[PDB]
Amino acid sequence: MVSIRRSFEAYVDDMNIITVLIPAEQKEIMTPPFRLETEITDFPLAVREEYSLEAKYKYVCVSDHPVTFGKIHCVRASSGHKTDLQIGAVIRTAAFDDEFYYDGELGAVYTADHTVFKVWAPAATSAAVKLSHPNKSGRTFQMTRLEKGVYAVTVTGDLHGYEYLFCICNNSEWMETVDQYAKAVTVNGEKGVVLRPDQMKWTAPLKPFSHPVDAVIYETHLRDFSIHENSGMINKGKYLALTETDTQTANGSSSGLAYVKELGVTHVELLPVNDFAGVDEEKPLDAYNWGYNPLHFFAPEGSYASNPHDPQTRKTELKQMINTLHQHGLRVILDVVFNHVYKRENSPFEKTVPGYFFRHDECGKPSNGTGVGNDIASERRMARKFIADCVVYWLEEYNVDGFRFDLLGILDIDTVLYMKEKATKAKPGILLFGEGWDLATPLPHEQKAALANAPRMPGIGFFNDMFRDAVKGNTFHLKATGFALGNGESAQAVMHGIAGSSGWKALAPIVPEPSQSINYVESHDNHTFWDKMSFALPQENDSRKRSRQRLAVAIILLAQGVPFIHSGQEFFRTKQGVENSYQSSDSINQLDWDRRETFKEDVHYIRRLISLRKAHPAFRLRSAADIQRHLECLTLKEHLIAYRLYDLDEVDEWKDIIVIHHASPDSVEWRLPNDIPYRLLCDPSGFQEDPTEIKKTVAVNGIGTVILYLAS
Ligand SMILES: OC[C@H]1O[C@@H]2O[C@H]3[C@H](O)[C@@H](O)[C@@H](O[C@H]4[C@H](O)[C@@H](O)[C@@H](O[C@H]5[C@H](O)[C@@H](O)[C@@H](O[C@H]6[C@H](O)[C@@H](O)[C@@H](O[C@H]7[C@H](O)[C@@H](O)[C@@H](O[C@H]1[C@H](O)[C@H]2O)O[C@@H]7CO)O[C@@H]6CO)O[C@@H]5CO)O[C@@H]4CO)O[C@@H]3CO
Ligand SMILES: [Ca+2]
Repeated sequence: MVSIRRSFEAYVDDMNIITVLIPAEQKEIMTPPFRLETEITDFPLAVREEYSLEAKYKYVCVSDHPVTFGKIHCVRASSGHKTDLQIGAVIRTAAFDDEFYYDGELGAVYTADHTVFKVWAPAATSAAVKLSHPNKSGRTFQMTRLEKGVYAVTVTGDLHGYEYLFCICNNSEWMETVDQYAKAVTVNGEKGVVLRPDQMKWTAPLKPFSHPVDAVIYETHLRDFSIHENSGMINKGKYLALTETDTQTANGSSSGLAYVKELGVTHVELLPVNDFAGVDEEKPLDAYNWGYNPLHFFAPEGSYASNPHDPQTRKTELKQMINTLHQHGLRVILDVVFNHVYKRENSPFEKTVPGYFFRHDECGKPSNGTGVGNDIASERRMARKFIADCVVYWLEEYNVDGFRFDLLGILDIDTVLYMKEKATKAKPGILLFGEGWDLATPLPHEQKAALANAPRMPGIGFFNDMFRDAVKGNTFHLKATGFALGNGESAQAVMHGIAGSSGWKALAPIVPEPSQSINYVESHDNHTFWDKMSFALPQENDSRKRSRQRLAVAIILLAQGVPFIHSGQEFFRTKQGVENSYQSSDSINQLDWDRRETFKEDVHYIRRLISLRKAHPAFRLRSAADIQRHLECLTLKEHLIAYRLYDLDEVDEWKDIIVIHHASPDSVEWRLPNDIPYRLLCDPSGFQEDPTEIKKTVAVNGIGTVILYLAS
């Protein structure tokens, strides 16, 4: 780790304060008065304070005129020595932000005639764009500094297909980096690429989605979803797999697009499709990764494309996949990672404006609330601009229908509300939700976009961890059990979740409205419900485990709120006991289409539960007030919960609906709240083809759900 030889050090830690560090053994030589020099500049520096450090003597100096960025500055000691004025913590100040905030567009602005290149590098002193092209002439042009610390250069000619990089000079060190706003990149994202608009046409217009509680989210990874040999899809592990119609397994069961459509899901949530690190796009089968290692936020991941070498190909295919899903009435949700980047030190952010895009602790070191190395400082104005810019771009360029914010809690509320405004204006009805876990990131608690602040973020949903653990059992204790696994201690919390988690008697609200409660019992994180239950219930047979998992599904799917289903959950997806499969092999992560065949009947139960929810608005009340007015608990025991939806005049096709969840293998009788004859729609055996009529009482045999309804 070599470096530029310097007499001593000097940094701009604030708009008008320069910190001078002098090596210990030079303390009596390199001494005050110090002066700031530049072009015509040469002013005095007042010493506000001075004190010794481990191996240096420090001076906190003050300048009369605020430092002017973009020009190389020199600080001179009385001894005559000099050093270049480097960048300090000044970059993270509100004053710096307000002085250089730029509201225009950044990146490569293409025209067949010419391309304008723009990059925000306020603390830099020089910048250039580096152009290269497969077997063609490479050229590097100096860029000019305009207002708001923006560097630009216009290159005449058609730059389509041209690769580009930015060279940014900070603290006299030039760094090469990919444009933060790169909309196309080379294999493995080594360089950005300029491409003319692909003229993609969206031919499947969708009306704005009605309301969150009307959705059914299906979480899937593009590789997992079709990589299995028996998947029935040609483009295994690629964007195009989901475009294949009427595919089926070897035995003839539905698979792929046809399958997802058949299940009745409304939104397909995809794990990260922006370019990420972790899979060598040159040898994709050699490694696996969920994709939570952000490299380029504005470009698609290359391992999911048929050809990662051709810049345009991945864009074409992701857009086709999305358009096709839309043709078949399916919407798309993008998992986005604006809480951190892969390898902060070599990131486009850090190489362009050192120390600006990442939060630091009170000691000046990069914070690590995300737990993976760095926290993007969303509150910095150009960061907020970036996240908002990115969200609107994926909506406009890729026509998606919503976003799942990975570690939403790391983002600040103002940024979230700022992007929400722009996002909903660009696409009414889109879903916006995420994991608002409270994390140790340097932000006042009321500013975190966490669950605890849900009241200030209307229109934003949160994964309901309370409802999740209430049903399944604590996810951080293998043996911990939930209601569905037989623990009566969580029955009340479960009832609360069934009511939308917007307040239940002595229980404080989890979220203000049900549209903000993302209800689920499984996701890509942690053990699958099946493996979790398997650890907590070591002595239970497969048949009973299956009834319990189907039971958890009924609870979630018949609960007020927004149902969320992990891909494969419908058929007891197992990961061989692996808790965190972020980099595990395909044998571990693949969607097992063989298992989907084996348990096609169970899958069918989930399908009927979804159809039930869709056919009856009683399960989809839009407000905590309506719920308070149509939902009531009739029984709450350790293994038995019964609730009913009433006064469904012009709400539901049915007059009254009773749902009973039983979490024990024994048999029991349950008295209805009246003597009117009801229809037995479902029981532990599953939905009944021709609903028989029962009266006053009903048998609840074993683990499962019994549904009764009264037509009007
Ligand atoms: O950080 C190490 C941690 O990493 C992995 O867990 C991830 C997880 O995959 C993410 O989903 C997310 O989790 C969220 C939860 O979803 C959310 O509910 C909440 O979690 C709270 C729990 O609900 C609550 O019960 C309690 O958890 C206790 C827990 O019962 C204790 O057992 C103990 O947990 C320790 C784990 O046993 C240990 O493995 C490790 O955790 C790993 C985890 O295994 C891995 O899958 O360390 C923890 C130490 O805390 O203590 C906790 C807390 O007292 O409280 C939590 C806190 O809200 O929030 C989390 C995120 O904070 O993120 C985790 C973290 O990476
Ligand atoms: Ca990649």
